[PDB]
Amino acid sequence: TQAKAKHADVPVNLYRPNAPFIGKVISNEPLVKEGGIGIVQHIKFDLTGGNLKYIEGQSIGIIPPGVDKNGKPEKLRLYSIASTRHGDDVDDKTISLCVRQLEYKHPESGETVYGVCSTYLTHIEPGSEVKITGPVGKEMLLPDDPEANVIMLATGTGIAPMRTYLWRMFKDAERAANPEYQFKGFSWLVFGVPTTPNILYKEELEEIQQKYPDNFRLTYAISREQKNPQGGRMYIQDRVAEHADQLWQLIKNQKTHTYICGLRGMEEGIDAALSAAAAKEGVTWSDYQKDLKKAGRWHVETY
Ligand SMILES: Cc1cc2nc3c(=O)[nH]c(=O)nc-3n(C[C@H](O)[C@H](O)[C@H](O)COP(=O)(O)OP(=O)(O)OC[C@H]3O[C@@H](n4cnc5c(N)ncnc54)[C@H](O)[C@@H]3O)c2cc1C
Repeated sequence: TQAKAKHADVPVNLYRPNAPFIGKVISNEPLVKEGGIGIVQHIKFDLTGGNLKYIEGQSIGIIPPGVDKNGKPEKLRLYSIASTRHGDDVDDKTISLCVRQLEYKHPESGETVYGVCSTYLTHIEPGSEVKITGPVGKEMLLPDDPEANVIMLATGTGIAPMRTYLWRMFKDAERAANPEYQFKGFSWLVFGVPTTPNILYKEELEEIQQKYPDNFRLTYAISREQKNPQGGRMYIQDRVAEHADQLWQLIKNQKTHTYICGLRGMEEGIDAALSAAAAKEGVTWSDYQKDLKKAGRWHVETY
């Protein structure tokens, strides 16, 4: 557990469930604006007093307090790290998460059911101690290649690892802190949310787009405000279909990396769109994609 640093460049499992790192909540800020749907909080934790180090694209576990319905201790839940390795204040002292409160239906006994860890995290007060494990994950890592093209397909909290890439790529303080990574490639974020007030980190994403118009393109798929051509609500798969030929042309570049993150269910529609585009040039997308995965250029993390 605490002895867990005898390997690689990528930090993994510095802390494990049997002896987690006890961090303190610094802040818990709301990301969904009035008129939006649900509760998504940006939570920042203090890492001082421990040796938790991490990089962009990784996740950490949070062990919530309490026991389940069988009286057994609650197990950890994984959350994509929402901050760069340097933390939101670029001081190498914190870590942030983007947590949506899970809440649902009646055909699952009772009435409104609240997710255990997500409700715990979203209502947590500053100063509270939290059990943190990790980091974990080697599937959503960003290439060190500054000339890479990075396609990001995200829905909801799937924006979390995207925020770590984008901040590392475009924030002034990040560029001053990472001399070795001066991004000059092209990044395209297609972000699906139900409403405008639900666009997590809207002000900052749009700020990046304004400062870097040739290096970053921002595309939204807002279901309660936009309709696709078939008359249905606009989802991320619809924007992908809309730009399938373009996305396929970018994917053909040897330097292109594609990242997919969010709730499970988005993948099938994205593949269908890219398959139709790939087919025009006599390529079977399912086969091409396996090669991309093997080459480490197709990154997916859905849950
Ligand atoms: C790698 C990874 C990264 C993740 N990153 C994030 C992140 O950045 N942000 C974030 O918010 N979450 C993230 N998640 C999901 C997160 O780990 C927890 O699953 C989620 O927060 C819910 O946990 P809970 O403790 O709130 O719910 P639980 O109390 O554990 O309830 C979960 C159970 O409720 C059920 N369920 C789920 N949705 C519904 C629904 N609408 N209808 C019916 N039943 C349902 C299932 O039985 C599920 O097992 C990530 C998951 C993984 C695996």
